[PDB]
Amino acid sequence: ANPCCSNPCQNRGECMSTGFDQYKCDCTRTGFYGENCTTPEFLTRIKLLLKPTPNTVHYILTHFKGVWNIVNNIPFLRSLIMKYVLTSRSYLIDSPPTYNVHYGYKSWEAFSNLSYYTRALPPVADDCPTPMGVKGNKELPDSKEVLEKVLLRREFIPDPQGSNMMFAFFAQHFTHQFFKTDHKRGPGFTRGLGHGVDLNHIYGETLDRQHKLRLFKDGKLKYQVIGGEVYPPTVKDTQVEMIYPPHIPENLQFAVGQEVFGLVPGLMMYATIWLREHNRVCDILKQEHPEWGDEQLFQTSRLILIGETIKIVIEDYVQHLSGYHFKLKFDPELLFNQQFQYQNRIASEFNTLYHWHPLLPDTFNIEDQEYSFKQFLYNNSILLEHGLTQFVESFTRQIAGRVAGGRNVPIAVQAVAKASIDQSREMKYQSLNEYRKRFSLKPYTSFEELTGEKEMAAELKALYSDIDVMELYPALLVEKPRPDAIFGETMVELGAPFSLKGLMGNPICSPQYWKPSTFGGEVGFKIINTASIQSLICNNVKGCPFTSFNV
Amino acid sequence: ANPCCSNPCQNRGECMSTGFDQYKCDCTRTGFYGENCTTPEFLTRIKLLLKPTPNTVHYILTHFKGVWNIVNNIPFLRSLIMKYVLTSRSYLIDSPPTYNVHYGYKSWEAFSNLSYYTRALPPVADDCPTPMGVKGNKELPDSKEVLEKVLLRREFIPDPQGSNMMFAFFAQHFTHQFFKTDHKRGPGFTRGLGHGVDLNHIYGETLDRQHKLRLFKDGKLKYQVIGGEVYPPTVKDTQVEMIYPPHIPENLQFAVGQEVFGLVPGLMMYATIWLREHNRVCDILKQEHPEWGDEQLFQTSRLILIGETIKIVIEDYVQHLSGYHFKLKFDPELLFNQQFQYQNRIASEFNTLYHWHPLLPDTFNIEDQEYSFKQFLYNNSILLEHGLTQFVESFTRQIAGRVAGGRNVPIAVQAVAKASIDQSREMKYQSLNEYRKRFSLKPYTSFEELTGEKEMAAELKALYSDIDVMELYPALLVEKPRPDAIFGETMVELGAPFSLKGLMGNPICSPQYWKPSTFGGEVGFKIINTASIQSLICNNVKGCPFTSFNVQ
Ligand code: HEM
Ligand code: HEM
Ligand SMILES: *[C@@H]1O[C@H](CO)[C@@H](O[C@@H]2O[C@H](CO)[C@@H](O[C@@H]3O[C@H](CO)[C@@H](O)[C@H](O)[C@H]3NC(C)=O)[C@H](O)[C@H]2NC(C)=O)[C@H](O)[C@H]1NC(C)=O
Ligand SMILES: *[C@@H]1O[C@H](CO)[C@@H](O[C@@H]2O[C@H](CO)[C@@H](O[C@@H]3O[C@H](CO)[C@@H](O)[C@H](O)[C@H]3NC(C)=O)[C@H](O)[C@H]2NC(C)=O)[C@H](O)[C@H]1NC(C)=O
Ligand SMILES: CCCCCCCCO[C@@H]1O[C@H](CO)[C@@H](O)[C@H](O)[C@H]1O
Ligand SMILES: CCCCCCCCO[C@@H]1O[C@H](CO)[C@@H](O)[C@H](O)[C@H]1O
Ligand SMILES: CCCCCCCCO[C@@H]1O[C@H](CO)[C@@H](O)[C@H](O)[C@H]1O
Ligand SMILES: CSc1ccc2cc([C@H](C)C(=O)O)ccc2c1
Ligand SMILES: CSc1ccc2cc([C@H](C)C(=O)O)ccc2c1
Ligand SMILES: *[C@@H]1O[C@H](CO)[C@@H](O)[C@H](O)[C@H]1NC(C)=O
Ligand SMILES: *[C@@H]1O[C@H](CO)[C@@H](O)[C@H](O)[C@H]1NC(C)=O
Ligand SMILES: *[C@H]1O[C@H](CO)[C@@H](O)[C@H](O)[C@H]1NC(C)=O
Ligand SMILES: *[C@H]1O[C@H](CO)[C@@H](O)[C@H](O)[C@H]1NC(C)=O
Repeated sequence: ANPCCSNPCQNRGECMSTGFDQYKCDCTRTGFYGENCTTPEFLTRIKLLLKPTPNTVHYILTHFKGVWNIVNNIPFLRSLIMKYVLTSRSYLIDSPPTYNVHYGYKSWEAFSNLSYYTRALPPVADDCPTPMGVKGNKELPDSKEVLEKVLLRREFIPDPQGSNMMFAFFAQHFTHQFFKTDHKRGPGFTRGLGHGVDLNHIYGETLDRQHKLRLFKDGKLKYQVIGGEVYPPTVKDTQVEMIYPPHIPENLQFAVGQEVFGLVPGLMMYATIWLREHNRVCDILKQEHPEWGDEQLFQTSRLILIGETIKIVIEDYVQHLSGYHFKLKFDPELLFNQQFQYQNRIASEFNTLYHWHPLLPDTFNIEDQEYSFKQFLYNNSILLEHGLTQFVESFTRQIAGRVAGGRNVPIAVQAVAKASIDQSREMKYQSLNEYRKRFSLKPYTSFEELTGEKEMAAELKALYSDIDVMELYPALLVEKPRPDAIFGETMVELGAPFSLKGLMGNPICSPQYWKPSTFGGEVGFKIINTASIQSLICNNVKGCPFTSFNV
Repeated sequence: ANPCCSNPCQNRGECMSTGFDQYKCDCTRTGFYGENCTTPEFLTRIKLLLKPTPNTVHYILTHFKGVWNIVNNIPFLRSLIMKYVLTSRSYLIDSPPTYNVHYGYKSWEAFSNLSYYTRALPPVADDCPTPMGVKGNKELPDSKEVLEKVLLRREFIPDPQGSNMMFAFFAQHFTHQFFKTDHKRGPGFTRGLGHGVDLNHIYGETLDRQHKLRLFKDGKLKYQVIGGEVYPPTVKDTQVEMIYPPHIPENLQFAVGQEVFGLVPGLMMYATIWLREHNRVCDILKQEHPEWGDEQLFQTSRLILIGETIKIVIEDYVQHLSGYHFKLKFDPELLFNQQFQYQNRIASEFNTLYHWHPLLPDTFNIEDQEYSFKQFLYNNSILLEHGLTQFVESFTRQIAGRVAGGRNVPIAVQAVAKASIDQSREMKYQSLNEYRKRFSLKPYTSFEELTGEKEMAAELKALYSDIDVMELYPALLVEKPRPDAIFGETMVELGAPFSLKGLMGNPICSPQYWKPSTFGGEVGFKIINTASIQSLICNNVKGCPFTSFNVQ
């Protein structure tokens, strides 16, 4: 019944029904005009001819290493390029946010209700004849058939980019502060009301949970010492709620900011490292300010760690992830003369694209042992047995799996990958090509163009029939990757806008926050600006072992 | 004992303790340097020479009417000036917000917790020797004495700008959507978690309250017809909570978005008008969109009424109180090429300054009846007896009181004015002169310079002793007003930045929202851009009576 089902409006245009069978496109500030916002303006047609494709831009950033080495050592040029990447990625994000799972139009409910994930593209209306609008069959192909034919792992495919298990667990740990689906409400709802890098996975979402995790002396968090080593406190000591199977004994029930971090020893590894980092910064600030009380020591330490997180994410995590020869920089001062909104809302599509379960290996290799999924999960004894030092050493060496390229999802995690497909359909996601068009990409003309391959493409041809009906999530995992890279085009071009906006949109990056006094003076400001994944491990892990995000 | 108690850092520099008896001033991006951020930069010194005083700017804006009449008719010049008044005012507001009642330093708790009012200036630390820091006596002057000497009304002092009761009640109605103090928690806490113009005073703060007020047909809100006239529904029929005394009959307990709006018929008048406006917009949108369901019709009408509100507040309400000959403009497009943050947090000081109880007359005059406070309060039968038409006609004629100039607070609300002094002390407010410096104003050197008069000044000097110890709230009500104006310098120079930032910081003013599609097309978009206080009354009140924010 809805005439906007076909998604007729192009180039960020907005559809609105003007009757039972009539529609109108709003072409305001698109650079286009006409019935479908397709006829380009004079300034736009010049920009389209001069605009290089993402593949060409990726090529320049991954080649000419000698030139980039000179570029990285000229401060004003490095700053200018990094300034451009922050602005050009961020304008792709709507801020303040617009749509959500229940609203395909703008409303005060969609803006004001923080329990929703926002949406990059509006949901397909309930009264549309097909799930994708008008194209394809009345039903999408069975999710289990899609899972088994093109997604599930036959043999382990390693990442050619060299990502290790330190990278995979950092990704899981970091993103689980802002990806916290409220399952009793639905897939499109979140428990992370801060919508970004607030470190609620260390400090808790609520004030009650935070206060239960705090020592209330010297700004520190509660901790226990087992075998001479500092670990998170217990559930018995703190009374915080954690997700644990009934057989886990009281002494192994570790209590951290996020309730699900006891599921994986890899997560509990980073939880321990960051807890140790917080108390370490408290010691530094206590030395600097003996006149400060517990409360200010805690709050200032939290702000420093937020700064540290964004610094590490940009200059180590995303740096390795992009695979660029250009040296990325975390510098809020770059946006001070630029139009930028210091706010963020976590998008549902950002959640979906970040389901990087192909990263997971067949077995988890620590020291001399190889642990299966059943042996590894919920089993924090492994952490106490080997220790943090051995965890860092082992996970730095162990190669993670390739995400794009197809057929690399572990069978032990098949239900989660099936859920990603089923819940995307529940939230009425638009097709892959619609999302590609939304982020300035050319739509795929065939399944062979998507995969860069013949076998999987033919299997997807029989299931979906049409390329304009292909779903976003399965396409991301099967997509043709860049030369010796972990991801394909769509992942980088959707992920970069969401990521950088969520990192720079933090209040600590705003002009009134980005100053030494915010972080307790020059000493706290220095902790942020000199932070790295290596120094995080060196200061908090015994022996100062070597680590990086690649093998 | 805290070294930052004296407030040593000047020009918006930040104080940080570097020991038990040592401090450090962070002069980052202030334009100043030195131990106290007092030594100006080269370009800062130049800017301070060319920068005119607020009094000089006010003069030019309130004089040369023949020149402004030409300026208003030149669209690019009108846009240029309005752009400047938006950007230069908003620059004074920290966004994202910083301090609150419990935090004199920046923290995540202060940023994230929406239950707090934000603070333009940090609170005086709990360990400071005096309430204002280091200056003054151990205790501030008796609040009863301050109230009775310089604040209380002897005889009614009318506003020289001509403000009427339509203005007074609009101010109360409008601001009470974001000024909603959570007295269960304390004076520094709010119930208005939207922190701006969301129209929760019509639609409810919570979703549960909204649905109890909604008809769920044609996007409309529930209503009743009493004597051929549309009024809000009852508490009995809807189960929405309202604050009423136990003696009020069921048929007189009207239920609206804001729980306190049964307090005065003046609030209920505007509640009824806006309720009628929402359902009127619902009929307009149904004509344009027969295919639309109830949910979309309701949500689109809300966004439209939010647009109408900001339009009326800028072009009619703020226009009148400013007293400028320059025609102000509501145009979000003015900020699309400017650095601006589309977010807002309500400041405690903005709440404090907006306590405009001197506006209230001794009696409320409707038709040929003069109602006392005792007769007026919690009495919705007055509204039913006279009707909305007579209410609008009467309130347009009745002069409101002068806010500044001292001694004009109605005795009936003396406890409210005393509470404002007490709660400001409770929230550990910095001095008047500290807030003046914060908003780029020269500090007063005497109480005579503050009042422009000799009697009240001497009364305040006997109480406070020092001008640097004078409190913000009482000073706003006793300040020397501008020529024939309602407010003094401090009220305007604090009020304008808070007000304009709140209005333009609304998401509907952002580029992705500010387009016809958001408001149901060109028809719904026109409703916003043509909205006025006259049109609001004309479309919703029988007989389209003349209305204005000033007396004729
Ligand atoms: C260590 C082994 C892992 C296990 C056992 C695991 C398991 C799970 C499970 C059970 C869910 C809930 C699915 C649902 O909604 O029904 C989930 C969601 C998710 N997974 Fe994993 N996962 C693992 C590693 C990872 C890694 C390395 C990443 C990469 C970032 C990742 C990304 C995500 C994300 C972003 C979600 C959604 C979170 C939310 O919205 O609440 N996972 N995973
Ligand atoms: C119509 C007669 C009025 C009465 C009877 C009245 C009474 C009151 C009372 C009792 C309070 C304290 C609320 C409480 O603590 O329970 C209050 C607060 C306040 N008044 Fe009025 N007032 C009136 C008119 C006005 C007007 C015309 C304005 C101008 C805008 C105004 C501005 C305010 C503001 C901004 C607050 C603070 C609200 C809050 O923090 O929640 N009032 N008033
Ligand atoms: C953000 O949006 C969410 C989705 O609308 C809201 O969550 C919903 O709140 C509703 C109202 O409280 C709940 O309705 C329930 O069912 C009926 C009305 O249909 C009522 O009689 C019940 O009292 C009410 N409560 C329950 C749980 O039975 C919804 O159940 C609830 N959940 C969902 C996913 O729809 C959020 O409230 C909203 N957040 C805010 C702050 O407004
Ligand atoms: C925004 O800040 C508010 C002020 O700090 C918070 O409100 C306070 O939350 C506290 C609970 O986290 C309450 O204090 C008490 O804490 C003890 C812990 O030992 C509990 O047992 C009590 O149940 C609890 N309250 C009671 C009933 O005594 C405060 O009552 C409460 N209010 C004030 C004015 O302090 C908000 O929680 C915070 N908002 C968010 C979202 O974090
Ligand atoms: C080598 C110099 C280029 C700087 C890197 C810019 C980062 C990528 O920039 C991206 O490029 C895409 C293709 O042009 C566009 O679709 C995106 O809008 C843009 O953000
Ligand atoms: C010469 C400027 C006239 C244009 C009207 C601007 C509206 C008032 O602008 C205000 O002026 C004050 C005094 O100059 C400043 O302290 C404020 O920062 C500024 O916002
Ligand atoms: C109409 C007379 C106005 C002058 C009152 C100011 C002088 C202080 O007089 C006070 O007036 C209050 C209000 O009536 C009373 O509650 C106090 O008992 C009284 O002391
Ligand atoms: C969330 S997945 C992802 C993949 C690739 C990314 C690349 C960049 C670089 C810096 C760019 O802007 O091109 C940034 C973030 C990215 C995130
Ligand atoms: C809340 S009290 C108040 C007093 C005076 C105001 C003046 C202006 C004008 C348009 C300006 O910016 O000078 C705007 C808002 C104002 C608010
Ligand atoms: C938990 O870890 C221990 C030691 O690494 C191992 O022996 C045991 O098999 C694990 N438990 C489970 C349930 O597999
Ligand atoms: C309420 O107003 C009516 C006029 O409609 C008046 O007769 C009555 O006395 C008032 N009630 C009170 C309590 O003063
Ligand atoms: C928009 O494009 C053209 C108008 O140029 C028209 O033929 C077409 O039907 C419209 N809609 C769609 C679904 O392409
Ligand atoms: C700050 O100003 C000077 C330093 O130039 C210093 O002597 C003085 O003591 C300070 N003033 C205050 C407010 O203490």
